[PDB]
Amino acid sequence: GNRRIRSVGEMAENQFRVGLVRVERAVKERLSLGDLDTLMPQDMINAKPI
DNA sequence: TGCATCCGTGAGTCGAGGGTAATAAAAAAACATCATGGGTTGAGTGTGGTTATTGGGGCATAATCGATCTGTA
Repeated sequence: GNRRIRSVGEMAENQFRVGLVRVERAVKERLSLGDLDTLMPQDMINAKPI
């Protein structure tokens, strides 16, 4: 009753959360220092960490 | 003296894949350096050339058979 079964979906979602934390670490500065009008969301995100 | 605190320890052969990745700026000048290309050394490998021959065949100069008409009891 005190032990829990963690299956593949759970660790997959945990790793995805880590990837999104990595993304936010750069988006926090990208929004603060970047352009306000011509900035498209595509060019300011990075798919390598996830 | 009692307290927390830190520091080593803890098997053995074996196999199969075996490597993955958060990010970043451009100019200019200045200099170093290798890369190729063309030209002297030079270093070969290449190729004919005269002169030492030693078996072989040869012509001389000798030699040992093979066949028939004149001399002796």
